[PDB]
Amino acid sequence: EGKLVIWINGDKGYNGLAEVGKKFEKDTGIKVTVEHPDKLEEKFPQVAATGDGPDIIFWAHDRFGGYAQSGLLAEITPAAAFQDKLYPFTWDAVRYNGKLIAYPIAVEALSLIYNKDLLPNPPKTWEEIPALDKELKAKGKSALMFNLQEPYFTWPLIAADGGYAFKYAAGKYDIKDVGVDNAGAKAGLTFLVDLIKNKHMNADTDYSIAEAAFNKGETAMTINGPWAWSNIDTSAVNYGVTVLPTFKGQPSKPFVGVLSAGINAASPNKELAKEFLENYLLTDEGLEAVNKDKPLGAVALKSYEEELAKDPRIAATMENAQKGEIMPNIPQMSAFWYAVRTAVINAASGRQTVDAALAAAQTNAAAADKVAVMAAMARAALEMSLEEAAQYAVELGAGPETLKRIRQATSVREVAILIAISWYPENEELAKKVVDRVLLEH
Repeated sequence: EGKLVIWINGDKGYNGLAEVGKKFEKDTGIKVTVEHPDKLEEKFPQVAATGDGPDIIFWAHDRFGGYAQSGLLAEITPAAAFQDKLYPFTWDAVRYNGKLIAYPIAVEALSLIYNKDLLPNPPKTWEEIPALDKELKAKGKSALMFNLQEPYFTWPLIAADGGYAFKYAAGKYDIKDVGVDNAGAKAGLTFLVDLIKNKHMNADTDYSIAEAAFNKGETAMTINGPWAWSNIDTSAVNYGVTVLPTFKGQPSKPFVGVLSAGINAASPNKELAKEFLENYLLTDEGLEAVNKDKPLGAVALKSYEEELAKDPRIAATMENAQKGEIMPNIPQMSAFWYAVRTAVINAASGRQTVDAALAAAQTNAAAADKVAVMAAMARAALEMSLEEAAQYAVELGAGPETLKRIRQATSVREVAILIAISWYPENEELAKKVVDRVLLEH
């Protein structure tokens, strides 16, 4: 009750943070203890409400939505002048249900990485890349390889011309306003698919393949974040990082990850934690102390960010971050990530058109909650026998009509579909797709 316990992941500068805490206690008499236990993101919701939980937790802002939803984080109330010390968009990442629930610390986003020896002038448009790839193919190399399997990496292009996950307005997300289906998203994914059809990229390329190719000097560009820089530092590739190419004259919009510090709603040192975070850590001195231990990348503090941005790599990370889309912190993002992923993997390989792929991912993401209910039911029911699944229908309060259909059903798959439709009779084919998805995974 007179100490601060701070949890931060092992891959961060926890020792520099501890040096901030020793400066703290030299000024204050309040001892500060920085720990870095494994799985702290999973441990915190289990220990927070009760004793032995940390006063301050550092993690990417997207988990803090879950913490705040369950009441584990204090609402923080920084004065106007302190808020104006950080970039305004970074405060939008630590907003949950109209209330601020963390301090922004660091900012992370994808950038365009390029081999200065192969390509001292990287293209500013995606439209340039086909001819550039044609030119470099005559020399035995390719223009651009990045991970096409994960929608995090392909979303910058897809979103460029107008796509988005959920609409953010007035500090809130509208879970029914999804931008996976609009004209801009379609145009970006169409351009990607065309890059593949013309053999400027391979639909099979994943993270390890892209990183191996770029780090061995086989391709002139990749798309990646600061977490990869160290592997390039050891690779003997003279590389730079810069703003991502534009598409139809609009910036690519990568997702933004904001390392944030929350205050445990059960901490008895909330005022001490506020004083440590505001008066000691979020200063040039404290952020530099953390940064010298392990680099923060781009930083939410304006004064310190403009000192860091003398490195063009950090300046690029921050520029892409300001042109991008804050990662929504809401649980419906789950349905986004699966759906969009399927979509682009199906469009890149020619199994669905882009129109059909994105139409499916749009209906899924707009119906995130119904999908979660149907998929949880399906996961349960598909492990039962036909008889047990029928009894399960009875225990779920199924009406007599669907009960009669269910006793006529010949397989547990059919029963799961009938249950899902008894709950959501207006989305038959979505129910079929969800049950078949769960079947595919087991």
